[PDB]
Amino acid sequence: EYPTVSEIPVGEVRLYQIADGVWSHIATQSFDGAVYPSNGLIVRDGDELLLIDTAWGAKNTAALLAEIEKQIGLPVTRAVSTHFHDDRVGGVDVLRAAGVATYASPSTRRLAEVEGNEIPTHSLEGLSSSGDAVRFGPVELFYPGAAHSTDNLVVYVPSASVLFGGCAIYELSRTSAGNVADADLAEWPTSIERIQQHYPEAQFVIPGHGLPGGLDLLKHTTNVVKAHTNRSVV
Ligand SMILES: C[C@H](CS)C(=O)N1CCC[C@H]1C(=O)O
Ligand SMILES: [Mg+2]
Ligand SMILES: [Zn+2]
Ligand SMILES: [Zn+2]
Repeated sequence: EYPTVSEIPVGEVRLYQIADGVWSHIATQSFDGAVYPSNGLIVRDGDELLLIDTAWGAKNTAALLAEIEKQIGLPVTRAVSTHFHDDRVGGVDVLRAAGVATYASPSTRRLAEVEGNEIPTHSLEGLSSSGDAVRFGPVELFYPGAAHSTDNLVVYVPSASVLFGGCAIYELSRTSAGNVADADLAEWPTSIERIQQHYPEAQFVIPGHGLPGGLDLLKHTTNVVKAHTNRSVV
């Protein structure tokens, strides 16, 4: 029942209720002739909403805000970007123009600036060291260490046992490495194990792209990352 990439035209966004007060948002983009889905999160924060990640681009993110207003009807007051790539910060300006306070760690903000990407306004302190966690309203933000990117955060919703792994966690259907241009392959397995150790009670695990699963997505990602690490150049 989870929206798949073939059921969402580029430019459109779907919302999927994972648990009470927790949705994922699903959008798509074309890259090199293939179409990819991308997930973020929406978490109820009292009578407001906390958004995790843009919908991968300005047009998708405007659609995301319109869909949230249509389907949930609560204001998005804050957004957190979980790393510096365009599926996480692309659309920050749209959020900012709609009165959303945008947040990212200093490490994400510096990497976004280096890349020429959009830069969230606010800085999330207390996340610079692997294993650091901070509360952000109804979620905990956790920096597991470098993995898919040096700045990647994961987001845990304690009330719902939902772990948003972002692009550090692969869906099961991905059996070869995705974008690793900014990754720390050497540290990625260790960072995943930090997630396991910190959230062993997680019941829903949402990857940055593709179908949700459980904590099995973690060891699956480790297996894929190690296979890529050991690729043989002949
Ligand atoms: C824009 C995103 C950031 S994680 C990306 O690089 N993706 C999306 C999944 C694969 C890979 C790609 O370049 O296609
Ligand atoms: Mg696997
Ligand atoms: Zn990424
Ligand atoms: Zn991604």
